[PDB]
Amino acid sequence: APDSVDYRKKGYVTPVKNQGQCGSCWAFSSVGALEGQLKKKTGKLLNLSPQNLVDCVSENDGCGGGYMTNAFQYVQKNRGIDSEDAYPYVGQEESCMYNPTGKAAKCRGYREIPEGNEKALKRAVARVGPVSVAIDASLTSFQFYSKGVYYDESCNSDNLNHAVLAVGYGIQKGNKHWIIKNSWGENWGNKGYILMARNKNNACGIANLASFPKM
Amino acid sequence: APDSVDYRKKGYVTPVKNQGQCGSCWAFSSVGALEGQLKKKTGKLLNLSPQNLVDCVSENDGCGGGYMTNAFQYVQKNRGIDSEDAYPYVGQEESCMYNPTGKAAKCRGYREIPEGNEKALKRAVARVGPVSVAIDASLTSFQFYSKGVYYDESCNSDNLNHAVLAVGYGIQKGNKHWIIKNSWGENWGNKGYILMARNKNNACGIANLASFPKM
Ligand SMILES: *C(=C)CNC(=O)[C@H](CC(C)C)N[C@@H](c1ccc(-c2ccc(S(C)(=O)=O)cc2)cc1)C(F)(F)F
Ligand SMILES: *C(=C)CNC(=O)[C@H](CC(C)C)N[C@@H](c1ccc(-c2ccc(S(C)(=O)=O)cc2)cc1)C(F)(F)F
Ligand SMILES: [Ca+2]
Ligand SMILES: [Cl-]
Ligand SMILES: [Cl-]
Repeated sequence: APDSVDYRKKGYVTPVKNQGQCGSCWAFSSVGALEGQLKKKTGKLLNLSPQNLVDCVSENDGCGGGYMTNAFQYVQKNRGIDSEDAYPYVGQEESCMYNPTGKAAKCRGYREIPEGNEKALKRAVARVGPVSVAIDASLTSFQFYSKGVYYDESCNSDNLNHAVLAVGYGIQKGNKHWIIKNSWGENWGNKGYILMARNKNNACGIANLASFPKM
Repeated sequence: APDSVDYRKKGYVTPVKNQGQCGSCWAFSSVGALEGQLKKKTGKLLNLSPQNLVDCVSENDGCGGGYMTNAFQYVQKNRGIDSEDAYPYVGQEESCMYNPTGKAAKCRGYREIPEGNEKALKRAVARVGPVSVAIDASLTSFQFYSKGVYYDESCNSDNLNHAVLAVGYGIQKGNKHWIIKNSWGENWGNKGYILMARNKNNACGIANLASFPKM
């Protein structure tokens, strides 16, 4: 695979969003990955609806949390997901108001990356586009991350608690990284982004629960 | 729906198992629901493999716990689940060893019972067959149950932690119940079974995360 990949340069990534007070990271991560595959397959970049997933993926717990795999499975079973424009983000779980008329993307399944394999995750990002990942974002250092290749000895590879999107990889000042899009608004981190350490023993559990949707 | 039903009498329930020191209750629960539908579809009762689920259902956590819907989705995506004889129970998680030659049943999706709805669980047990259900099995009273209709007010319907199989319902001396098959061996409770309070405000959360497979 190439030495560096950055899908923001290819126009596969929408602006950084802000989940606000809802534990909907899983929904933003899932929509990011679907947006990337829709740009790859059609040429068009569009914002899809995280609210649609928050209110309608009965396997997840809405603002209480959830997994990206369950979201891809709902879009597949549902035969579609709405655009953000047809089903806006409000930040609170409400009843399911899916509108078929506004469906803007579909899902034919998902693929998972081999557990804990960052070489396999690198190949996937290069071959597919953005991939949904889970990580330990619990440490205070992550929360107050600012710039640089994030790395902290404390990170627990098996306390996965947040969902984000890997949109590329590379190296900065000698340190290999993953380019991660968060859902904490543009004021967090590096304009909403964080470079997390790569090939540093699966730092933060970045390659433990990575998946992407099929289209 | 009839007043009373018991699938044990119709030949739809296999013998009681023992999960051992592995938190695979979800797998036993999932396979029990699949066994019931297989019997109804083919007229044959046989043991399906919970181990195939523990080892292969990547959405769950093996012996660490899981959900039943993930299990039915795996059998759907994989085009099959193996018999017990083709994939025996070992009680520890191991790598996937699914064998297509040993396939004993298929699944075309699942249906979830609406949350907290005992009347809907009741209808499903009557017209579909055994249903997988989740409950709070954390109290000492549940652990030590021997006979009668189990009812306890400190059972927290918001603390679901164990998965079992609703194989019927009825009434015992004016107490309506649910006939439940557990995965704690043939000595726990009443030969492996517990009668749990029915129509008593969703006791133990019996109707909070119930579902069954389509075949
Ligand atoms: C995002 C801001 C919050 N983090 C998560 O949602 C996180 C993401 C993972 C690690 C990719 N997942 C959390 C989580 C919380 C609740 C649930 C959940 C799923 C189903 C049900 S149910 C079947 O009873 O309706 C209840 C709760 C799953 C995942 C985490 F706790 F971190 F695991
Ligand atoms: C049975 C003896 C143990 N109980 C359960 O498995 C229980 C059953 C429900 C209430 C029907 N579910 C537990 C559970 C524990 C862990 C997980 C889980 C799923 C996926 C992952 S992952 C995505 O990181 O691979 C981690 C953990 C699900 C369910 C319970 F905690 F009770 F919810
Ligand atoms: Ca699922
Ligand atoms: Cl590399
Ligand atoms: Cl009744």
